[PDB]
Amino acid sequence: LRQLNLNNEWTLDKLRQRLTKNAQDKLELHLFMLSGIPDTVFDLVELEVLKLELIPDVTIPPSIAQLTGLKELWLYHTAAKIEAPALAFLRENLRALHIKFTDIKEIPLWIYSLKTLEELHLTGNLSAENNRYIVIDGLRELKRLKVLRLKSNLSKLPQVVTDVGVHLQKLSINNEGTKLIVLNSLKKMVNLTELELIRCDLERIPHSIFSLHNLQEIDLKDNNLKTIEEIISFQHLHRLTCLKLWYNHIAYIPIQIGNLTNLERLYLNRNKIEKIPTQLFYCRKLRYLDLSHNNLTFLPADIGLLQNLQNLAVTANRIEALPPELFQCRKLRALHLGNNVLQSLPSRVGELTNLTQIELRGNRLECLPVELGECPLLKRSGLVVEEDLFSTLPPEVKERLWRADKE
Amino acid sequence: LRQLNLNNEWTLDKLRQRLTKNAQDKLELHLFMLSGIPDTVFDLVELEVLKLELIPDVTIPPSIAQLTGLKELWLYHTAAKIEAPALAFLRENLRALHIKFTDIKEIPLWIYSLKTLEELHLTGNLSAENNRYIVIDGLRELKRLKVLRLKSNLSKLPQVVTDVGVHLQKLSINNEGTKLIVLNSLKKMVNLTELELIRCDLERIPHSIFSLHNLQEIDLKDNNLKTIEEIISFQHLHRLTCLKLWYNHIAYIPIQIGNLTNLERLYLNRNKIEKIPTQLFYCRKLRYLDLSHNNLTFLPADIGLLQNLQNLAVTANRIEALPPELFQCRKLRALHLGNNVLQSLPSRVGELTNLTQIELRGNRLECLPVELGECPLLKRSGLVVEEDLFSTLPPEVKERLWRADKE
Repeated sequence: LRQLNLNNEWTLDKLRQRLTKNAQDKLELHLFMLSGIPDTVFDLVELEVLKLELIPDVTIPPSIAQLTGLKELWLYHTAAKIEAPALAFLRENLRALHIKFTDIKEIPLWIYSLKTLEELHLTGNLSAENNRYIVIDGLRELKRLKVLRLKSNLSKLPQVVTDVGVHLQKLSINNEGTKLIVLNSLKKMVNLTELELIRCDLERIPHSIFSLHNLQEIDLKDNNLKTIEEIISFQHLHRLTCLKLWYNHIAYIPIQIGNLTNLERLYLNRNKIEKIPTQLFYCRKLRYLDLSHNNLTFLPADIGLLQNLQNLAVTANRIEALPPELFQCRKLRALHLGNNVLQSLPSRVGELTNLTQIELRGNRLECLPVELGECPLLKRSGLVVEEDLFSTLPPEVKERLWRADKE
Repeated sequence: LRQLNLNNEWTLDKLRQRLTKNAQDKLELHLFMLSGIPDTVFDLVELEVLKLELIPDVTIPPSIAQLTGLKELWLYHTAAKIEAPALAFLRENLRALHIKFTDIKEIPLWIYSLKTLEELHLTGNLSAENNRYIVIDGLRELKRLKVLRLKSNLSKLPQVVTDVGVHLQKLSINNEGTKLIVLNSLKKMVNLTELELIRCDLERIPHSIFSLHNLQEIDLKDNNLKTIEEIISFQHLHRLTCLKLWYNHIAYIPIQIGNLTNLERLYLNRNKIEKIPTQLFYCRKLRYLDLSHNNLTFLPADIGLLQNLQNLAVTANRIEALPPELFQCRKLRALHLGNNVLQSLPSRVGELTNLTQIELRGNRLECLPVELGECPLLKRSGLVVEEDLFSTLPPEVKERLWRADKE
């Protein structure tokens, strides 16, 4: 009766109100704390992302076949039991699938029978007792799976994952405070294009990566390296396009990474950098950099060799002026100089019209120039300049900046 | 009472607004999980695609004669019982019967009296115990079966299909990861115009494809292939005009790919290709060169030889620069060039008058050339480029471009 009441209670009109848009401009429905699943939810064909969160006693009716745009279904803490015609429909229609659970209790069985899906995101503790990678032994039949994010506090790499990966393309590893035992088993699996390692507390980058020549995006965030004698061994790999080593504790970055001109992204913010020598910056074509919250006394000169920048950061450190070497660069769009001690502002940095988003709030500048008055490109919603001296700025400068907040 | 209630819930005026249009611009009526098939549906006189999906145990009444435009009878999972005058109506009238199914009772036992059938796709697994293809042993009775699309997961090509093959022309065998062991059974089949071994896990192209002399449209999608060395034997086929090679694992191409001058729509996309030979441009009839999402480091210049080329799509490659003689082609209709690592577009793109959609979202374009506004047929909607990169155009030039957009 409650399920029948839910259908009449949730009208299509009320549901259309609940539809929002996600990052991909796709229509998402957030079903939050519903005792059942309304058939009116499957009535509305405009849905794309079906977020059903902590919904118990789920029996997904095949009226979902009438829903047209469904490529995402977000199963959070749900014991799902789908019907066979719905199985047939989602085998040809669904394209991504996120699953959150508490061990075997909320892991569903119909997920394996769907063999055409691309994205299979698994959330919840899979490191359960007495079930050491034996539940996921039924993943072998999946040959179309290319994106597989594994965030389940895994202890070891499953051998079944090694068997299945032959047709994989994207893989992400999140351990949230657990030392993974990789044991160099990645030599088998060659097709992999994107690999990520977040907060593994390793300090020792494995060797099986170098046998793979297809990795373009490598994310090693919060790995806390201190002496990277690995970027002399990363010279073996000639596919990595953007290294992501941010929120580490790098004491000094070893110079050899200067030889990879294909590097385009230097994420190194919130670090313990004391001095970083020059030859790091022999690569010219780096766009995004982040160096916030450091102890650097001067930004090294051969960053001046970098001519293809888009973002930097001098946040919360002991740098008082922008060197002429940084003025040899011509592509400073974004920066992060807020809550800092920058004193002198020359005309070279100020004439950079394409300044996209520079943090400057809390900076210890002396006075702000009248060069923030006229042009319709560099303005407040772009550049958040220090508001203590924005008051002493002329009202026409404030006109440009408030124009940013309007235009 | 059931039919009266059914008609009351879904009256002719109710389904009049429900009248929708399909891809073929024929009127369609998606009847889904409805208790019976209504007579108010039949009161229409121009429905061409009767979409009968999951309607359990219903007798089609004589009122179906009102559907004068009914060419395609889409029977999906529907237990359909029908009377003798309408069986005769089927043997003399119906030209297309598009069947999705799961059971040999869902497929009806009165379509083998049907004779005027000219189009049909079967969708649904057919591998069953003691009841294989005795269902469609009336294919021999079906003397006009030219279109036979099979998303039916057949483990082997039926021999009754071969005996039909005197008039069979299109065989889209989407086996969903099952190999079609042709075993030169298509050697007997000397009259085909098309063959599509889609997702059939070949890894080796059979000789039954080459042995013919009437094939025109060959589509080998997702076969995990490595080498295409066998096209020297393709010179026997004098009518091949298209090879859509979608989603394969090809490491490299040989040079003899240039031999097939008869090729028009040569697809080589979603591959691991690192080198395209100059010999490849020996072909002169190439019309649809879709090289989307590839590993091509640069567009070769000799591609200017293709004077019939209309839709050249090279999105998401690693293409650095565009050579000049690339722009010798003027018949280009859809240049999808996005997600590249291109630094700039040469001014010869302003020479393009047929420029309708050029995808520049990405690349490294400092400023758009003004000549992009010169293209008359190009409107602002067709100019797929980032707004920040787009905004460099002059004010009255933007006024003319917006005038073209609103016209």
